[PDB]
Amino acid sequence: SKNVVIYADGVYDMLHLGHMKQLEQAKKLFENTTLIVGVTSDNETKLFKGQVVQTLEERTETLKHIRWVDEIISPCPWVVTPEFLEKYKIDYVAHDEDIYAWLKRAGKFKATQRTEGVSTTDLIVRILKNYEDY
Amino acid sequence: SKNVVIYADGVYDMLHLGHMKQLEQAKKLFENTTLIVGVTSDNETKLFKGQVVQTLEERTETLKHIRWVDEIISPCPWVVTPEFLEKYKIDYVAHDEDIYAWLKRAGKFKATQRTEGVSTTDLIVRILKNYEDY
Ligand SMILES: NCc1ccc(N)nc1
Ligand SMILES: NCc1ccc(N)nc1
Repeated sequence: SKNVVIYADGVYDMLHLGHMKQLEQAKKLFENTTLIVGVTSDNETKLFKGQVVQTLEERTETLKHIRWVDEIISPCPWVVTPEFLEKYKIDYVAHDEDIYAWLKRAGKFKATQRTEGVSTTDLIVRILKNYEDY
Repeated sequence: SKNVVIYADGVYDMLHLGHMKQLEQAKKLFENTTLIVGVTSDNETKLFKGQVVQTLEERTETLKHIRWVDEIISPCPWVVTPEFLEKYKIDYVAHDEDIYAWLKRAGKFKATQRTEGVSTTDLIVRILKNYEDY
């Protein structure tokens, strides 16, 4: 019943049930937690991963309404470092290695799952069904 | 500092920042509240209002992750009645009259605002900008 600090980062563009379940899972890794959520910057996301619909301000403002989210770092650093974990006193990083090998060697890696098919892009397809024909 | 029970209902299809701000506003109408959120059924919504993308189960499961939501009635009745307020001991109904005249006569109506332009349908337009040309 000591409080465990969990860090989860991501883009969190067009937040959907998949993101929410993953956040829920991080929050509940232990009985008593503080879930810190990192939100990646627009430039770094675009340069290193892919396009983003929503600004950093929009993606962060949305996460503020999520029950599981206790603290937000926005923008977060694109790569997690041992110094960053010390600075914010982070006990574990939650993510669904090569990059993460050092986190697992330190015992600070907690896996979470993805929920496929519940995404924002998947919803528009359902709207189209009422039409897609000849 | 006595606890005030607030009821807000709606479709909550493809939940977005607009819905979240409105829920936040209901939750914070008084210092100490229980926010009950009613989620309208698929059939009644379709018959009386318009199309819906997500099932009742999907719309309800999403609201479960929202910080401001304390209790959910799913499905909720399509029309609020004085008997329903008694049954769930509801002090105020929060909504953004003809229909609601009786609620205001009873002192049980609290207005909230809408946030236009932050909707799910408005996000797809931004994606299209990268293309819309000749
Ligand atoms: N969603 C991918 C990703 C990339 C970098 C980072 N720091 N976090 C997440
Ligand atoms: N969103 C409109 C609406 C219709 C009926 C009801 N009970 N609540 C909301």
